[PDB]
Amino acid sequence: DGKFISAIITAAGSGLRIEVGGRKVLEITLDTVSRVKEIDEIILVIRKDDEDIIKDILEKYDGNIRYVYGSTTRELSTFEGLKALDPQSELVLTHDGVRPFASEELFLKTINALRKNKAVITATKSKDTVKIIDDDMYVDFTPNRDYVYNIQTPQAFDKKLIYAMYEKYLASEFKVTDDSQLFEFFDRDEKVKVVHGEYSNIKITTQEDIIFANAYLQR
Amino acid sequence: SNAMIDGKFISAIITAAGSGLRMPYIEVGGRKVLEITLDTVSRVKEIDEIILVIRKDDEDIIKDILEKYDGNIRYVYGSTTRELSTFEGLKALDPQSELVLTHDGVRPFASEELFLKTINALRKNKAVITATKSKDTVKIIDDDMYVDFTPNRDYVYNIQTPQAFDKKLIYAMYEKYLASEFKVTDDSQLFEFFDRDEKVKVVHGEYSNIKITTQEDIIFANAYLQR
Ligand SMILES: [Cl-]
Ligand code: NA
Repeated sequence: DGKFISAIITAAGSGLRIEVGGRKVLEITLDTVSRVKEIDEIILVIRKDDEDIIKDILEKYDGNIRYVYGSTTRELSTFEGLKALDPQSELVLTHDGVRPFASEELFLKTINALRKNKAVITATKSKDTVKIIDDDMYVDFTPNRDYVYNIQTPQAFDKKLIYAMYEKYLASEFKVTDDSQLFEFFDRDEKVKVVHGEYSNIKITTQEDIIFANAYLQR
Repeated sequence: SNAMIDGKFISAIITAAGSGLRMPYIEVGGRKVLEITLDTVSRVKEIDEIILVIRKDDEDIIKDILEKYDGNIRYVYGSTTRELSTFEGLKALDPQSELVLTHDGVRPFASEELFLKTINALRKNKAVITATKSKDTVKIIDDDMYVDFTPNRDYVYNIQTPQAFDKKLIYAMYEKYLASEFKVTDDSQLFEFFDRDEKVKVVHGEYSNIKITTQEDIIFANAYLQR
């Protein structure tokens, strides 16, 4: 396709408080995402308190990047990203700012899945055995492990689609696990495609992740 | 044994017959992983005996490790799968054994309290497993790599160990398993394969109770210990 593609990178949770390999975590993420030339614009969703750090980080980069303030939930912040998208935007990729190890290949794979799908997510087969349990803390059943996947990021969507879904989401009293669950809640015929992710594509939040992350770079 | 559980004799089977003690020795904080585990289990006085299931190649180092312990602790050789190893452990239990707890030798961080909680659940249940609510969001997907559905997140758990069972029951289930062509994810799934109406009780586990197998896990375990 020749469509305009937007990337929204969220850093509006705990924000920048984090640095691994002598680089702020968001910068590593930013580095990787800025090399994906298929992506026409990058929108950072940030905490207002980190505005100065962010402005500074963005000086290092040329090309189409800008930021907007996040909000009080994950979904409210994403929607702030969505409203900020270029009017030309036809496809949107989303990615956690605190997942710095997503390879360029993974962003590319997520994007290429948009050729024939309107919704795409990344996920990996769970290495830990899952059980579904009941409300009395007894096992209900053990799902087939070959079909149990843990989601990560990036995700990507037809921009008009997910925007309309987000608008319906905010008019509702529904709670969702992630954006792709919206296609279930709002009875969609649109199938959500899964792209195999990377086991090294971890979230870096705790103090130990940082240590682990410093070691991973060294290997 | 435990007074609240009819004074029934309790056995523990610790499996260390995977890659076993070596991977280069599996060490964390300056101590062999199996030693940290065995240290914890041997402090649980409710457990009447401890059976280690080992690789034959690790026997000499196993003996050296076991000298430090006074208790009713011994070892048998394991086999070629987790399950066949567990069965060697089950065959070696004291004739008086009425309850059996199993635990992975490479899960060194399970607290003593977690073992006690697992044992106390045997008071009213014949099967007990430890598990933790999944912090990562799970999807069930299909053969064409599309999302089938997102399970209700409050009911999605990742299992760990210990697990524990009525001894005759788990032994009988094991004989059925051996005579079958089923493959199980863990021992408690035996209850589903053989149509048991005895329910498997879930005890909240510990997020810190990780398995140590890869070089990554060791890095992670050390960062946890230095925290
Ligand atoms: Cl479905
Ligand atoms: Na049930």
